[PDB]
Amino acid sequence: DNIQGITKPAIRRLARRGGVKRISGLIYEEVRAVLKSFLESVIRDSVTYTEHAKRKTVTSLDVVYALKRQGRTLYGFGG
DNA sequence: ATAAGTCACATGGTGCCGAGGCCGCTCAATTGGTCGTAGACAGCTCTAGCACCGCTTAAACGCACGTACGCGCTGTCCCCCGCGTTTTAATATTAGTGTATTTGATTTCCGAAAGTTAAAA
Repeated sequence: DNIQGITKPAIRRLARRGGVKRISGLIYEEVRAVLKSFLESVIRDSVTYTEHAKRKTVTSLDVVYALKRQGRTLYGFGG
């Protein structure tokens, strides 16, 4: 629906940051696959956090929290 | 001439206006003091260590050597992209409503604490 919004030139630019200088196609659609997996996992964690807080605004507190839970502590925004 | 009197003078004092000078109330967390209990300890004994020999022959290392194997080789297939181009959708602006959070006053909630005792190798 909008995973295509993460588009092939955009992931090309990501891969320029990655240091590549040749990239085939199917790389692209599966980069969308891995991004889907990452987003849904962390989103589920933050969602569970807020809904246990009986709130309905998943919040950066719960996002940095879900990230630390996933094992990677994004860092700079409180936390 | 002088007691009465008017008069102006001279000083009194009373009233109001800032204003710079002390003061009053509160909350931080210190430190003062004090109970009661973790902590280090006080004789201690015995654990599994870790040597300390004293064997054996099971691994193991080299001695040989051999296919397997690698590693660039090499025609060539192929694919990625560097752009060039049209698209194309990503800007990033307002917006009010529609809960989302939210912070008061409770107001029950419930388990830590204090008995009392069940159970327990």
